[PDB]
Amino acid sequence: HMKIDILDKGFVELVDVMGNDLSAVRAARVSFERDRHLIEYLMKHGHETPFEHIVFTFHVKAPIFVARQWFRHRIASYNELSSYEFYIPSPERLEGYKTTIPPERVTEKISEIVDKAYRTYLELIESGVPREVARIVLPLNLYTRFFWTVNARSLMNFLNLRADSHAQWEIQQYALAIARIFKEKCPWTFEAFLKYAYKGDIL
Amino acid sequence: MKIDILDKGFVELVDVMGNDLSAVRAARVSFEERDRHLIEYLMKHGHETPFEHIVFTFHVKAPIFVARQWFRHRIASYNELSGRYSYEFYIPSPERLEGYKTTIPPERVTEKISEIVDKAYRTYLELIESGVPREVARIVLPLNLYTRFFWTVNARSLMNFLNLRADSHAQWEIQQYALAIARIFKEKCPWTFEAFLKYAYKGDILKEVQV
Amino acid sequence: MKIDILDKGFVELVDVMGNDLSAVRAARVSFDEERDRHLIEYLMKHGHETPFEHIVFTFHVKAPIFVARQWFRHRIASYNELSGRYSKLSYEFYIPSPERLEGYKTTIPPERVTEKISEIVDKAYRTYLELIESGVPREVARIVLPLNLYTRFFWTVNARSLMNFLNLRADSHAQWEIQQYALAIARIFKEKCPWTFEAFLKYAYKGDIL
Amino acid sequence: MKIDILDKGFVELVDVMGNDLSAVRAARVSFDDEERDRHLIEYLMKHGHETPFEHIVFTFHVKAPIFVARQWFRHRIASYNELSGRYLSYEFYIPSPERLEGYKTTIPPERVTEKISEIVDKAYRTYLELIESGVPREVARIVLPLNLYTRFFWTVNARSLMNFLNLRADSHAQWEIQQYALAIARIFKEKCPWTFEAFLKYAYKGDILKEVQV
Ligand SMILES: Cc1cc2nc3c(=O)[nH]c(=O)nc-3n(C[C@H](O)[C@H](O)[C@H](O)COP(=O)(O)OP(=O)(O)OC[C@H]3O[C@@H](n4cnc5c(N)ncnc54)[C@H](O)[C@@H]3O)c2cc1C
Ligand SMILES: Cc1cc2nc3c(=O)[nH]c(=O)nc-3n(C[C@H](O)[C@H](O)[C@H](O)COP(=O)(O)OP(=O)(O)OC[C@H]3O[C@@H](n4cnc5c(N)ncnc54)[C@H](O)[C@@H]3O)c2cc1C
Ligand SMILES: Cc1cc2nc3c(=O)[nH]c(=O)nc-3n(C[C@H](O)[C@H](O)[C@H](O)COP(=O)(O)OP(=O)(O)OC[C@H]3O[C@@H](n4cnc5c(N)ncnc54)[C@H](O)[C@@H]3O)c2cc1C
Ligand SMILES: Cc1cc2nc3c(=O)[nH]c(=O)nc-3n(C[C@H](O)[C@H](O)[C@H](O)COP(=O)(O)OP(=O)(O)OC[C@H]3O[C@@H](n4cnc5c(N)ncnc54)[C@H](O)[C@@H]3O)c2cc1C
Repeated sequence: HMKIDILDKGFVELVDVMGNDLSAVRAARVSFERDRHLIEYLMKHGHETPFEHIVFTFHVKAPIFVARQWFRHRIASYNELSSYEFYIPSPERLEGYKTTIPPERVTEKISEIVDKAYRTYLELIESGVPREVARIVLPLNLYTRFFWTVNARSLMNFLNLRADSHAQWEIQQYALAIARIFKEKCPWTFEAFLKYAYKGDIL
Repeated sequence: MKIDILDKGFVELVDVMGNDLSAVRAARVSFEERDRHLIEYLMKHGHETPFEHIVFTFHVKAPIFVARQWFRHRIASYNELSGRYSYEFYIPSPERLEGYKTTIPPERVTEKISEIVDKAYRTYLELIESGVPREVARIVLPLNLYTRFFWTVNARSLMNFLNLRADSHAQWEIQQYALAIARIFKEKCPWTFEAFLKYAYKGDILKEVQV
Repeated sequence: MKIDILDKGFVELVDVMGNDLSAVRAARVSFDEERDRHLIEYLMKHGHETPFEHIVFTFHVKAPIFVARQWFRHRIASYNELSGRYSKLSYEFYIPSPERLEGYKTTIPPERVTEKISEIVDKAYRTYLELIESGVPREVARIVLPLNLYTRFFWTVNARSLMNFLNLRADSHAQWEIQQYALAIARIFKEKCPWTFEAFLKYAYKGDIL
Repeated sequence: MKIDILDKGFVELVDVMGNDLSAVRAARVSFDDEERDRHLIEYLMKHGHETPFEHIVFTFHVKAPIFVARQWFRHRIASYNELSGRYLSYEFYIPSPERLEGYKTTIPPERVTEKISEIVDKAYRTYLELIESGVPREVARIVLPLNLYTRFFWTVNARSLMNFLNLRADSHAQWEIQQYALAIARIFKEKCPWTFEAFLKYAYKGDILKEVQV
């Protein structure tokens, strides 16, 4: 039932979990500590199929540009909603970058066009324009929500790619919440993953 | 839940994530008779994705010729006993040969299958007793040798499996496994199952064979 | 073989592996024209579609992001979208034509709806350049751009998955924009695999517009 | 392009879509410089950006013993079409003495060969008998040994193919499938030389392909 807030209005919420570290042990042996030893053994040599028997269901609220990257992970199940909020980058988001415009003003200019686009959308809607058409004016930082069911193996591949300094900061934050939850429900698998398979650097 | 299939096989439910409501939750993307109304609506309109949020893990013991057919379903996860490092055989019953006129009595056919299986197995043990590695010695064992595997699959894929295996076109032996699979599916997801039969099931036996 | 879609989009055939006979060869597992078409119709009629997985296409698509998001929901395929790390990035947007709004009674004339969409696109785009020039990283600045921004991708999919794509997108219930791309996809598919395409429409196509 | 494997098997190239440049065009998303293209292939492989290689596809026709096919069919990201056993041509894999020539046995390597050959013969005969008798082939075939040869068409993209080689072109895999993987590698090397060399240099996890040639 975990829920972690991300960005200004987003979140990653655990909906359900099937199995735990032992589910992988049971699959590896096809049965029902030497177990903690098996998990590391499987992880080191790359015998990842057993980890497919651990599944998670997440409910995610994220901006569309983050969701688009996320949806690139094909080995998972998705259900997106089909209620108007936008991700406004905080000023600290620009730290490290020397901008002509003070960080606060960048955050302002972003709020402004967002507000203008949204008002235009509302206007078109109020005039009878089909929502599917009017919505194309909305910006990429609009929040959407979706359910994500993914097994532990696919999830680790997701973390290898998004829990990395080379990934956009925003997606990293989401990947951090995903890892946090994965760690809570599968300590052994996660630790093992971190010790032998994790390719990123932020975890 | 363990259901015996054939002479020594079985389908045993290991774990399950969610139920009919999981698909309802997924469909609405949030947290009585209207939920069941939703399941039906999704099924009759081809909105299958919500059902991917229901997942099962089965433990199956079946003859290799049946497993081979089963493993053809790629949208699932499998873990089977290693033929290399990890001995019962399926002997059809005389009744299995009912309907086909044979030159010899059904029990004769049954006896003969039992005969070769016995010879193959005896030869196998002989090879092993001789120092022959199992990965090599096992190649003489027949296709009716029983094997075991864990199968994790979501409800949408499980329904595709039923469309194909719980049908008269599939070999009788796997139909039997498909019936047990359907039996378990129905008990864990009654609304989805009824909706499935009513609007999307393409097979024939599940609409004739109770549960 | 290229087809223009919307105002600045397109679907272009990049490569294709096999033809109708590739599904025949796979079905028979090996290696008379009417005997071959009969097998193809036979496979399609009984839902034996795996043989059609041995026909593959690679398309180059230029579409608005909102169309792309729906398209990318088809997981049994391969995609590579433009990033800017290997190729230059261009900025164009889908501006609906007044006709797109027919059948709908609007308080604002169609031409005025088109005008308003162009307006936001212009302002969103300029705010974007404003941010870039100010030293704001593109990854951050681009978040103000609208969903009608055109993007490009390569799409490799086999004929079976392709037919699933047409069943869902070449249909009146799918958004009009994606329908236009689906029609174009169907067309190239027909040109390269007429027997398979014919059979698809006769026994398996679930949609309506084709 | 056909290569014999084991005593009666083979791997045959049926078709192929694209080449090394298919990955380059996909990574650049452009459908319009050997030095630079080769550099990009290596860059992609070195940094794990593997999706571009999914736009290179192969179709093979394979003949292998069922015990080998069962291992092969475990690779799910691919397309398979196998001969229907439920609905001619029965051959079996008989290990040569050199196969066991490395393990201490209590009988001559040649005896194992004869032993295996015997049962295969006995099982095959019983099967033919049952068939003649009127027993459906889907039922009579269950007495056939796992070394029976089957055939299938295999369509797989370059990315998935490399995962297959990682796992099967390795000393940890059974010797028999190792032989097939070597043949697969040979064909792969011939059609996509750059991707293959890049594969071996930055991503290949097995042993044999860096030891054996082509
Ligand atoms: C009566 C009967 C006779 C049969 N005869 C033969 C035979 O002669 N030869 C033979 O080889 N097999 C035969 N089969 C096996 C048949 O090919 C299987 O149904 C198939 O291998 C597994 O089914 P699937 O594709 O529906 O399932 P899955 O592999 O689980 O896939 C589920 C869904 O995902 C899809 N999908 C998955 N991967 C891909 C992909 N790579 N490309 C496109 N779509 C994909 C499709 O939409 C599919 O319906 C037979 C089966 C039956 C029941
Ligand atoms: C009018 C309309 C409304 C829509 N509304 C919504 C909405 O509210 N929410 C939403 O999320 N989407 C919505 N969609 C998108 C729709 O769900 C897409 O068609 C779908 O996400 C992509 O199709 P697919 O699963 O058939 O294809 P693919 O992902 O390419 O899969 C092909 C086949 O393989 C299968 N398959 C693949 N992966 C799996 C898996 N992991 N488990 C089980 N089976 C699998 C199935 O048999 C499938 O048909 C809508 C589309 C339309 C036209
Ligand atoms: C810094 C960075 C830059 C990026 N740049 C680009 C870019 O320029 N263009 C772009 O398009 N994307 C880009 N991406 C997104 C990247 O391509 C995604 O990681 C990918 O689309 C989804 O990952 P996946 O294939 O590993 O995962 P999934 O799709 O979930 O697949 C999991 C595993 O299954 C596999 N697999 C699944 N389907 C197939 C298939 N059909 N064929 C073969 N193997 C398969 C592989 O073994 C894979 O690792 C970038 C990402 C990052 C972090
Ligand atoms: C030496 C050796 C020993 C073996 N021992 C055993 C054993 O004891 N027991 C046994 O059962 N098998 C065993 N196998 C078979 C092994 O499980 C296979 O490698 C596997 O079934 C097929 O590999 P794959 O997952 O890498 O490939 P594919 O199925 O082709 O998948 C390709 C890539 O896509 C992925 N992927 C595809 N589908 C999913 C999914 N549903 N969820 C998550 N990720 C997915 C991963 O990123 C994957 O690497 C062994 C193999 C070898 C070589």
